[PDB]
Formats: sequence, C-alpha cells, structure tokens
Amino acid sequence: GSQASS
Amino acid sequence: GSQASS
Amino acid sequence: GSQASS
Amino acid sequence: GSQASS
Amino acid sequence: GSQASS
Amino acid sequence: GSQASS
Amino acid sequence: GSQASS
Amino acid sequence: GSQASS
Amino acid sequence: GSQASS
Amino acid sequence: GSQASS
Amino acid sequence: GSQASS
Amino acid sequence: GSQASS
Amino acid sequence: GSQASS
Amino acid sequence: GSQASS
Amino acid sequence: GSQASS
Amino acid sequence: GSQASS
Repeated sequence: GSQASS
Repeated sequence: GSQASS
Repeated sequence: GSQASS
Repeated sequence: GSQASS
Repeated sequence: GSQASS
Repeated sequence: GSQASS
Repeated sequence: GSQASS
Repeated sequence: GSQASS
Repeated sequence: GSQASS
Repeated sequence: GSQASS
Repeated sequence: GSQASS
Repeated sequence: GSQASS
Repeated sequence: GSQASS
Repeated sequence: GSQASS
Repeated sequence: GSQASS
Repeated sequence: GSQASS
C-alpha cells in the first residue's frame, strides 16, 4: 500500500 | 491500496 | 482501492 | 473502488 | 476537478 | 485536482 | 493535485 | 502534489 | 511533493 | 508499503 | 520532496 | 517498507 | 528532500 | 526497511 | 537531504 | 535496514 501527503 | 492527499 | 484528495 | 475529492 | 475509475 | 483509479 | 492508482 | 501507486 | 510506490 | 510526506 | 519505493 | 519525510 | 527504497 | 527524514 | 536504501 | 536523517 502507498500513502502520499503534500 | 493507494492514498494521495494534497 | 484508491483515494485522492486535493 | 475509487474516491476522488477536489 | 475529480476523476474516479473502478 | 484528484485522480483515483482502481 | 493528488493521483492514486491501485 | 501527491502520487500514490500500489 | 510526495511520491509513494508499492 | 511506502509512505511519503512533504 | 519525499520519494518512497517498496 | 519505505518511509520518506521532508 | 528524502528518498527511501526497500 | 528504509527511513529517510529531511 | 536523506537517502535510505535497503 | 537503513535510517537517514538530515
């Protein structure tokens, strides 16, 4: 699973 | 699963 | 599953 | 399933 | 704009 | 803009 | 912008 | 911007 | 910017 | 699993 | 910027 | 697993 | 910037 | 596992 | 900048 | 495992 926050 | 927040 | 928030 | 919010 | 495909 | 594909 | 693929 | 792939 | 691949 | 925060 | 690969 | 914070 | 590979 | 903080 | 490989 | 802090 991939989580990306910006 | 993929989560992307911007 | 994919979640995308902007 | 896909969720997209903008 | 939001695009969601499943 | 948000794009979500699954 | 957010892109999420699964 | 956030990109998440799984 | 955030990129996450799995 | 991959987590990326910026 | 953050890049995470797994 | 990979974690990247910036 | 942060890069993490596993 | 890889952790990278900046 | 931080690079972590495993 | 690899940890990198900067």
